[PDB]
Amino acid sequence: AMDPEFMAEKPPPGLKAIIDHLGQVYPNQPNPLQVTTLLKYWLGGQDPLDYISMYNYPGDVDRNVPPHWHYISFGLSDLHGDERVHLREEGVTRSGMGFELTFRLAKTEIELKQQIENPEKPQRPPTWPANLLQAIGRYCFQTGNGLCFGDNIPWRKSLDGSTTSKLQNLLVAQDPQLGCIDTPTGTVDFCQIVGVFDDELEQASRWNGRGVLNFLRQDMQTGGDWLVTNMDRQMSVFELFPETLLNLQDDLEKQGSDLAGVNADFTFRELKPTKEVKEEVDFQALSEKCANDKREEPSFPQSMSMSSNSLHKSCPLDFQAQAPNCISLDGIEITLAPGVAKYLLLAIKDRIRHGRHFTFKAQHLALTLVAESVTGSAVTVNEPYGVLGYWIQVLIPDELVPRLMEDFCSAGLDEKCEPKERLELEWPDKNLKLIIDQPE
Repeated sequence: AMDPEFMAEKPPPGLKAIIDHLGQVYPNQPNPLQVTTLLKYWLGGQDPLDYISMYNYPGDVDRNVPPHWHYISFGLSDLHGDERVHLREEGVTRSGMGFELTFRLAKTEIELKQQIENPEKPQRPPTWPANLLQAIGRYCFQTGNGLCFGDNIPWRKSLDGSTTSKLQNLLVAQDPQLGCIDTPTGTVDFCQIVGVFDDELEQASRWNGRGVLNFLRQDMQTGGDWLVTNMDRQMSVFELFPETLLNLQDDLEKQGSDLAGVNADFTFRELKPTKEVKEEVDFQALSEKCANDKREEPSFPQSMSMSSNSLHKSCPLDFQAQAPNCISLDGIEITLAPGVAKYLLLAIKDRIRHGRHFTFKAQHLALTLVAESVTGSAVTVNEPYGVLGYWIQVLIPDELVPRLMEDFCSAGLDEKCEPKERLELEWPDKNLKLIIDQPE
């Protein structure tokens, strides 16, 4: 059940519109169980969701839909429009963060006996998902990370806080009943939250969310058509149907990856034969300058996830220096911690090959790999290596992709690999060296 210390139980333009659209979707249920916060967010509270509606879905096995409870949140979208939670720039079309969380929780067989069999007195939904929904609402607000259809939410805890449930992580889908609605405060996506296994999460991150969700839609055992979460699920979709692993390969080779980047311990240095390496291209110097001197903007790597195509109006940095030029490097030696070596293959085979970019972000500086057809970069074929303030950019030409993939295999860089040895890789014709090892 919900935490009683925080939650219990003309109207605002955002509230009225959502509740009216919900009226359309649920005509038999005009007064559903609704929960609210004791201390609202605009009054100092930690909890961003003002209300959580809880609907009773009886079931419909003809379509692939089990009996379940449907949860809808009010708070992430702009409900009031008077600048009490969400800012209005007057140029934005989204209402607040532009969406509201929905959750579909399968009824347990214990609850199912009551529905038809044991008694026909009113069946009140379980309230525990209120805790779950607030928690990810806090996540959204504190990171600035809005949710898109196919997004993942790394989450390393059973959604109910139990010791029995194997579902630890979250995927984001389109709600099959609620779509996107126009409100007087802007637009509202309906982002359905879906509980998943660890391997199901990794695959969505390395490939794409929609593809994993499509596997989960295929059978009742995995959520059915409307992606219903069952907290008793024993096996992942790849364990139950090993067929889907094969289909994943087919479409990974064709579609590539949606993963824009990783937090990664790395270092770079200029491979220069002629003059003096200045302070503006030195890792240690630049990192010291960067260190010296709720959330409106998304954070890494969601900030880089909008355009896999372009680097325009996007930056992998929290704070960026004023840098008038891209300072061109004659050569570059990249040192990469072995823990993230499993992302180079991903970078080249799944991003650069498809005309996309991939960013390795360290403590202060960021390294981005770039394909020839990526726009908005400070880097060119003739000058492929550059440092733009605290942002390093490295061009990888199409001709170099097959060479990089080939050499990665010989070194044994797999999706699962973690080199216990020091690895030196070089391409002298391109003035590019890669070292798999711990920095300094």
